Amino acid sequence: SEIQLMHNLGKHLNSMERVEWLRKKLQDVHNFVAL
Repeated sequence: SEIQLMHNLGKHLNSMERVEWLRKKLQDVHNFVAL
């Protein structure tokens, strides 16, 4: 029970931990007038 069990760090981030990730991560930056 590991590797996939608790994968929030960066190597799991790439395609599925981006769309739903950046979705909640947009509230952490809210305005964000940059890149």
